[PDB]
Amino acid sequence: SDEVRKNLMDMFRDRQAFSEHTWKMLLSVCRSWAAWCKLNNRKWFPAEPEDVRDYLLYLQARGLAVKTIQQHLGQLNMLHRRSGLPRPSDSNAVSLVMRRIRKENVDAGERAKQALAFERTDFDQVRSLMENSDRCQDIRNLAFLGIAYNTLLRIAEIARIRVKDISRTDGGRMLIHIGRTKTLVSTAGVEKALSLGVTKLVERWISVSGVADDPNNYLFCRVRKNGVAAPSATSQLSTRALEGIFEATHRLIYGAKDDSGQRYLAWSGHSARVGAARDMARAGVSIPEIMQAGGWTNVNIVMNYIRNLDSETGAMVRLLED
Amino acid sequence: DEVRKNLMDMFRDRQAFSEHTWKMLLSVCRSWAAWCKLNNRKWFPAEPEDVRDYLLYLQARGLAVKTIQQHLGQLNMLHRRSGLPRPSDSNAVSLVMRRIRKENVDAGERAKQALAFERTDFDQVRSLMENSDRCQDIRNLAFLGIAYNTLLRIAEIARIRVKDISRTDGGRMLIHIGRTKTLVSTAGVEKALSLGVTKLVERWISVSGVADDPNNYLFCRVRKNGVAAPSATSQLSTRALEGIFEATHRLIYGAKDDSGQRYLAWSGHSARVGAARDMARAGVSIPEIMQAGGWTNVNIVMNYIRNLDSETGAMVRLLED
Amino acid sequence: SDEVRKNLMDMFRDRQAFSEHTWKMLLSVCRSWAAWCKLNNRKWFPAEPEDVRDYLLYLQARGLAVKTIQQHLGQLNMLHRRSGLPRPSDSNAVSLVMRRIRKENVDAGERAKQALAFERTDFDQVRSLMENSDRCQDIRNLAFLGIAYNTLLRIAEIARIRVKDISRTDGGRMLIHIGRTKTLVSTAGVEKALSLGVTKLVERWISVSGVADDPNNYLFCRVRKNGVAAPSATSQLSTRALEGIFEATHRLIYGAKDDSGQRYLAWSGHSARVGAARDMARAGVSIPEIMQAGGWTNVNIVMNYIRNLDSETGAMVRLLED
Amino acid sequence: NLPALPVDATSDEVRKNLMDMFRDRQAFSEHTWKMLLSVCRSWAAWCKLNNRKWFPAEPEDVRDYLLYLQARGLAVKTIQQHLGQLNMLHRRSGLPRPSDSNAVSLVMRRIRKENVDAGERAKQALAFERTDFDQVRSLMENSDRCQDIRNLAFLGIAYNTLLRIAEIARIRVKDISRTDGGRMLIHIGRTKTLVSTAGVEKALSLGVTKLVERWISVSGVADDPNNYLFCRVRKNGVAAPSATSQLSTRALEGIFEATHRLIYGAKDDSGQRYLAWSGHSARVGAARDMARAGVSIPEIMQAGGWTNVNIVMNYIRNLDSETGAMVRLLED
DNA sequence: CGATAACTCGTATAATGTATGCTATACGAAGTTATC
DNA sequence: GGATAACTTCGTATAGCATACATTATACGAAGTTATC
DNA sequence: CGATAACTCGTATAATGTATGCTATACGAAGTTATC
DNA sequence: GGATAACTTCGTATAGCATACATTATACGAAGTTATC
Ligand SMILES: [Mg+2]
Ligand SMILES: [Mg+2]
Ligand SMILES: [Mg+2]
Ligand SMILES: [Mg+2]
Ligand SMILES: [Mg+2]
Ligand SMILES: [Mg+2]
Ligand SMILES: [Mg+2]
Ligand SMILES: [Mg+2]
Ligand SMILES: [Mg+2]
Ligand SMILES: [Mg+2]
Repeated sequence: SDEVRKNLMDMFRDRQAFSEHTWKMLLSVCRSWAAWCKLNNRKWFPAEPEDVRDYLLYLQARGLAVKTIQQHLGQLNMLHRRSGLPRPSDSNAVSLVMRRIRKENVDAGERAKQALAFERTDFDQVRSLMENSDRCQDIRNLAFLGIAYNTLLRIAEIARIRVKDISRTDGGRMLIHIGRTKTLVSTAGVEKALSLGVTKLVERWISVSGVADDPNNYLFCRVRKNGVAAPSATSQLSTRALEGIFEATHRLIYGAKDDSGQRYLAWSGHSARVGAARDMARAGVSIPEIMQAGGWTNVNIVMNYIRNLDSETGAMVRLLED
Repeated sequence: DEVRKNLMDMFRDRQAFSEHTWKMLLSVCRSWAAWCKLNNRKWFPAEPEDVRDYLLYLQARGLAVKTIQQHLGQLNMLHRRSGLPRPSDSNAVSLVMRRIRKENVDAGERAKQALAFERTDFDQVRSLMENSDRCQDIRNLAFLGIAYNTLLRIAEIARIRVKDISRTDGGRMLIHIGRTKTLVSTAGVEKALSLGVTKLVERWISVSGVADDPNNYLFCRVRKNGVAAPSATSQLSTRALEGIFEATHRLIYGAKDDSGQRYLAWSGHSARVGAARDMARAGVSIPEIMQAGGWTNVNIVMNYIRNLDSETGAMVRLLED
Repeated sequence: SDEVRKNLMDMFRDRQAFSEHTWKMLLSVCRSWAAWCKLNNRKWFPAEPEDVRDYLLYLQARGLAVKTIQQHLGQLNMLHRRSGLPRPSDSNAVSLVMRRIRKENVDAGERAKQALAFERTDFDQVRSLMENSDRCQDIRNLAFLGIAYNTLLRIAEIARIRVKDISRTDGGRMLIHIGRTKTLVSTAGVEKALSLGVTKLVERWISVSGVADDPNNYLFCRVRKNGVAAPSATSQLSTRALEGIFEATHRLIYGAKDDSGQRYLAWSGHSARVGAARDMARAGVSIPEIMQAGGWTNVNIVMNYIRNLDSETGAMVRLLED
Repeated sequence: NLPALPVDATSDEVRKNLMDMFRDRQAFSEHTWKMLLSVCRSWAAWCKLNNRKWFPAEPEDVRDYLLYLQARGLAVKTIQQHLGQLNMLHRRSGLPRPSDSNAVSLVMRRIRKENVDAGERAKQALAFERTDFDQVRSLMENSDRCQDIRNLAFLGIAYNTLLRIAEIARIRVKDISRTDGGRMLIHIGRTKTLVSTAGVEKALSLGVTKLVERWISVSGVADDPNNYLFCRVRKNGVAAPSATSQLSTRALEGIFEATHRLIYGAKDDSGQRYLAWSGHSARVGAARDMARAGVSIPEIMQAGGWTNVNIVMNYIRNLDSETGAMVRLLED
């Protein structure tokens, strides 16, 4: 059809209207669906429902996570909708099998994992331990963790902070201005405030690394073995290096991790969000305020991040033990 | 013609639904089918005109709006999953429900909820079974414990097993919980019993002797004599656990009125509620109260305490100073 | 057309789906329309753009209110849309004229009126004025007012209150349960609790009136010229009668109403709400709490109900004068 | 008026609608018309320079133009304004609007993103808080100058009543009255909104009253109850009352600009917007003072006649009053 | 018995929520006009 | 006649506010309607 | 010249709201089955 | 033998929970890259 190839060209042309992380996965799912269809004698586009259902079952068999499957089906549906054609998920066949694959895998014992918390207590421990060091790297990584736990900002967002995005409240408390977050991309954005002590942690890093030289320099950068920061304004610290700062800081207090081959054996990127999420909940912060804090709107993930007390525990325990 | 194929693909994957869902699906189709072939109308595919009628009837029977929505809603899942236009899509039908709902809301059709099995009630019932030795008595009280101390759903208790209860450094029982029918559980995974409650549970573990085997389901059956008959292939029905509640209430306030009202004596959620309410009187943050019982729809929790004095509103405050 | 006649009929068939007041109007409007149409040689259905424009323009000449004119144009719309036909507001000619009539009228002065406030100050008076009187109606009325101010409930809603709808807090206050309002119409409803002082006033009228002998009795009933309630379960006190209670308690304190024809010349159905909002506003109650107080979900209207303190006024003046 | 609906291009019922639109021009604020005509003018000129039919706008053409407004370095809110007027002009004349098409909808999206990442952000009025009024008032309260007396009065009323400038230029003598307390009370009639969420009446402090009063004594505006409160003052220091011509909002913005230059001196050099007070500073400022003073949002919002808290929240976002829960914990 | 207190009709008009389309402001520069 | 203070008008770049939409309620003078007086 | 600290890339999977479509409880009552 | 105690299995009436949708982001082990030591 003419309309289809035109609708597609429209998209690929203005592909930058999408997250660079959406294109990465679109191509990914496609090249995988590309295979199976060739190695199974199938027309890969437009997708025929019975084949998509077969492809979804193949994925289940491969031992992939419920959510990983939801995405493969997910992108296939996009490529189609954005085309003009109907989605594979518009056919009972495809639709149902998905739910099925979901229902099955849950009972089978599969559940959605989640980052390991880095709570107040941890931040409190990693501070007194590296608080004195004079190493640049050490000075930096502390301010990073400081902001990560104090703002619940995602690593992607921290990595994008520019020195010119920093100002201060009348009281001497720093204020980082965040532009585009995961679920908001506008000219207004929001202002995230740091605690009176973290702002110190950051100040010490701002100076010891001379990034304040050009206000276009990104707050966080690299520090080579000689212990010298490489402030930049075109190259931001990669989110991998930031996920690094956690895994390291964790090793620093618990050494080499398990041999399991499982995720979240050590603090990762999302660790401070869920951590502070808990700490707040535990201190009795209200729903609307725990919201404001994380940039959330609903209450789910928050609830997903809880399981608070185990040993003595509280809530009911504390209550029954009148 | 092609609905034949669709229903195939439909049944070809029936696990795409909970047994409980499938049941009502059938159950409703039956009611539909009947009324249809008595007023003489093709039952499937159903013309929006007949459904309009059908629904109007469920109303005459006196069914609750929630129930009627369940019926109409059930017809839909049948059509959508058969490649047909769902009746909820036609002007006729969607105009009746709006008529019925309002019509019924004005008549006073009011939705109700479980009876609050609160704290003062876990005590009374407690002391009056705290000094008894009937194994069956022990069990029941050792369930009216867990339930209140975990805000666990009944079906969730039925599936707990002696491969789970673990100990605490301080002497508390933790209860791992797996195979939860929830992908993204915004609820717990490890609830811990209190001293008192742990106590009562321990006692039951021995007298019922379920420890013998791990895969053994904690709570089980007890015949008319007083012998716990553990198993690991069948669990103490929810209907049964429901009763443990039912009975315990009878033993204190007597029997139910003859007026067929619902929720006239503790039920499964009777623990949840009271549980919630008590925390609320204690000052537990709404979020804390929600992870205690594993909620996410805070309006629900806001319903189980809607009538405490702590949540009476701001105008009351102003009128008292 | 034919398909139209059907739709029209299905719409009248289940006309119970829409509120009574919606119908009383559709008619009141088609009447006034057709009337104008007959005399001005124009059709009446479908309504023609220019016809509807000259019509809306006519209603403006008669000197009707902007909000009034939007109601005719409005009902007129519901008719056509509801019967599968395009809306006269879907044509540039109509939608532009309606916009115009608003500005032209707003510029000339005409603004919307609003209920006259019946604030806390007034309540305390009305009470310390009838607080004693052992008179039946004098009892009832000071009760209705107590509830009116305390719950901000509209009146039509206070009407439908059945005795089997009252309950209590383990602390002593009443919990009137409301099932259907203006914004919502459900089986879950909400609960409005009264103060100890008002819960008391209500109690006194419950006993002295006799409505209590049957639960399905409407909390408020009439009081015949002698001084005896008329408890029912099939007859609500008319809303008009309730506006009246207000109308008179005002006459009781400020005498005759200055014959001027103007509206809101003395308390009425809403006097209590705007009042309650205002009193809360002055006390510093939060937005989310003023909302719950009146079953509102937007700070608007509450804002409209405010133009607070007169004369000395304050806020920005209290600030400057320190 | 409009650029040139083509003898050929323009045709049939779009000439009908376009006709029906100017018929009820009163349906739009004069300001809206100024922006509609400005965008057309601007698009029409981009079209001639690049050889494109300016109406009806083909999508691929609206897209080249949007990417063009981006490169010119225009702000996203401006680019959407342009897109919006082009969309009105079309729909409000019976044709399919751009952005109602796939191409224009994706560029707009791509442009908004690419832009939010260049680090573009909305700006906002430089605050004129209480301490600035105190400083400005302690320097101009000693002048017998007729212009200096007028301005100190305008600032006082602007900071105290939080009225927009357009509104202040409308206040006419007959609107001022005296409150029992010996202070004034200005009434603001004829708004624009059917429902004015601000306040019919605004009261001034005693201090601000002495300021406004002293301007009335020297300007002789009371000579007629229909004169506007504020007016010109020529080269020679003589006020010039009138009841037919108010001050331009342009000059009221000129009072804020000047008063800021008197205290901090000559402006800057960058083309930076908001380097000195403007006609919206007294509001932003007064809002902040109020917040710092522990006033409730509803009471603040009413003070300034606001209805979407998102704004007053945007004005008091950098206060310590609004720092958040995570800080409170870390600091206990 | 008739006069009264105390309560159905019809037209006019407010209320209810909010994304965004309309409506302000910002500000350099050009054009006016009464005064130095 | 010039130059100039102090505006007014303009036009284009942006910030900010309030309305269309689909009903659902109230406001209020008049009639009409019953039990008491 | 290496060795080493400190930092693209591809597949796999979590995160974002929430209205309403599933899911699970209620409960009378009819089948079960080892005890009394 | 017959009569239960204490449960199951059932079907229909109601309550309450969690997911589909369309992207957008993080996890992390491996391979590649660059100043320093
Ligand atoms: Mg999907
Ligand atoms: Mg303008
Ligand atoms: Mg300042
Ligand atoms: Mg000027
Ligand atoms: Mg000046
Ligand atoms: Mg300054
Ligand atoms: Mg609405
Ligand atoms: Mg000049
Ligand atoms: Mg994959
Ligand atoms: Mg979403």
